[PDB]
Amino acid sequence: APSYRVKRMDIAKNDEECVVNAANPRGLPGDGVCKAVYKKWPESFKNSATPVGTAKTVMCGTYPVIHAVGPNFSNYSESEGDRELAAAYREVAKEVTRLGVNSVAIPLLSTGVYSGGKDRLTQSLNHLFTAMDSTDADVVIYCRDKEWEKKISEAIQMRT
Ligand SMILES: COC(=O)c1ccnc(=O)[nH]1
Repeated sequence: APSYRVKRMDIAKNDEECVVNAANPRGLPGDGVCKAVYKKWPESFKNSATPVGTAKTVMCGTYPVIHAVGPNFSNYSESEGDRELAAAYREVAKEVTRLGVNSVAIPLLSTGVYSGGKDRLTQSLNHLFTAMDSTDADVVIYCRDKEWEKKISEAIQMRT
């Protein structure tokens, strides 16, 4: 049975068959999540650049890194940001399905430096669910904050 789980830990140390990078459209290392990811899979950043609201897979050996570019809400309107955030997760689902993986490590896109200083846990997570509910891979969501871990854990529990 495909499940959702949540783990408070560095996504760069995931035990899934592929990772989603919370990427910038330029395909740059940046800092935060994208740093950890650049350090663990640096050859995955060869031609990783992809537009806002899209996902691009680059192999590190045989290990797929999915660069998903959620919107920077500093730059977008709430309604355009929402559209772009939904579509990035949609692209993740397509890439996970194309890759035929049994599991995927995924961060909550647009909830850090790209949040525009707003709490978007529920917005980002719901878009993740909408997208990934149609796939048959185990989904492990990575966060750093305990409060976020619990709230994510509850949102998972209350769908079953
Ligand atoms: C994951 O938290 C973020 O703010 C983020 C940064 C870069 N790209 C994203 O898609 N999201």
